[PDB]
Amino acid sequence: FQGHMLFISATNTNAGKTTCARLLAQYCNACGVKTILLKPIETGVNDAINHSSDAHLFLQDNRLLDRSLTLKDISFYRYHKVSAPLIAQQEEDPNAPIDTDNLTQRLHNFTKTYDLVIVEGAGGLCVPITLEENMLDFALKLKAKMLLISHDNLGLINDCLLNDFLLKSHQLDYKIAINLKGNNTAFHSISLPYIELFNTRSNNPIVIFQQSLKVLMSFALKGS
Amino acid sequence: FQGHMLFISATNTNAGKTTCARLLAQYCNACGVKTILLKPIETGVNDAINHSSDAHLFLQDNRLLDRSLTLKDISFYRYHKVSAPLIAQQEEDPNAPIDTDNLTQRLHNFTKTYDLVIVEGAGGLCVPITLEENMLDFALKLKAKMLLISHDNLGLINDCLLNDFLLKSHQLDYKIAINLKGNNTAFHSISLPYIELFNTRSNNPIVIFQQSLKVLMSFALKGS
Ligand SMILES: [Mg+2]
Ligand SMILES: [Mg+2]
Ligand SMILES: [Mg+2]
Ligand SMILES: [Mg+2]
Repeated sequence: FQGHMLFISATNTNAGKTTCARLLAQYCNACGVKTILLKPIETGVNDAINHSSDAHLFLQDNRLLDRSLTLKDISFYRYHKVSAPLIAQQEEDPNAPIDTDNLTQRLHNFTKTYDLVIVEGAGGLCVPITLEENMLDFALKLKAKMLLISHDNLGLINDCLLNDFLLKSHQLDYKIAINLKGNNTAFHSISLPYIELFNTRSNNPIVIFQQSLKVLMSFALKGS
Repeated sequence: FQGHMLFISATNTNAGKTTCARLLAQYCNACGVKTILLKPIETGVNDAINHSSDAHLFLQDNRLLDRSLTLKDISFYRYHKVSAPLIAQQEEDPNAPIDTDNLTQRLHNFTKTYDLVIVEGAGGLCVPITLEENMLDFALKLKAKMLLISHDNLGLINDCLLNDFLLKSHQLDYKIAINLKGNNTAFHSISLPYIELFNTRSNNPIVIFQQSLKVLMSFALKGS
């Protein structure tokens, strides 16, 4: 087949999508699985002044595989506003609704040249892109598998389960992975006991990202 | 009929359930709608040393209607652990799984003496109480209407919509209300534009709690 595609969403902005995506792509590349990082939509940016956005960090990693890549090759809709993409678009670019059909074509083109195409969303699954589509809808259009990154703070149980409920209600392969900090041992006392119980009782377990690079690469590449 | 019952859940712990519940009960009581505040399950407490838990604050308000109330009349399962109730129960009281049938009876008894019985949950909708039941399941057993309090920070759109999706998928009347801080005008710039759009497109709109005391009292009391 052409390259596999993995969408990365999260419980929350700042949960760890970009960090975990970069660590996963680094691992995949080190294993000989040629992997590109894309950020098709990004808010809260000012490219004239700042070169540390998600798409910039992705570009730096990606140029280890293709020196010719530029920011516009890997990120397509970029806004100054810190808001959902739909709202930034309506305010900053009212004449140009985000075209997810076009994005689906651009992203799928990278499956020609890469074994794995990692696509970071913005915000969370329900975050609106257009009047009709949210980030989950975009992932469904892409026919990507899904990796949902969770925070490791109090309340992760609820956040993970709300996303589990939404994901299991739609027709896509997914995994939920906790982005665990190593100074955080409260996790192991407070939340982990329930993650363990849940995993005995669920066919799709919640994993810890940092323990799961091999299984997540396997997940991303499996099947058609 | 006997008194109505309103369950109060949230996007997150610390979202505002207790503050908003107390403000709603105060408003209801001031309007002649006799209203009790209950906290059947509470974690993170130490009643030997601290008298500022949710059940304590509820008790103070409630004693304006019944001097005879004590903490044990309004809160039934209390744990030291900061965790989901299921986990606190397994650790601190392994022989006594939380009995939601018993809680349903105790809570419904207050519908004899009150026009409105407000029941604050713990944690979020998906937070586990027993191996089989979460907070939403408990609310469904209670046949309560639901008020879900949202935080007013970045990411509220996603959190509200994840809860909307879960709630609209089950057979209960609900409202989602944002607990807005008055020093927060970023809300109006960043999130409100989407709340407005959503509300044009949804039969069940997301409201701002502070604007909505009358409509929420109406909601709580309507119908059977
Ligand atoms: Mg971010
Ligand atoms: Mg990011
Ligand atoms: Mg609290
Ligand atoms: Mg509370």
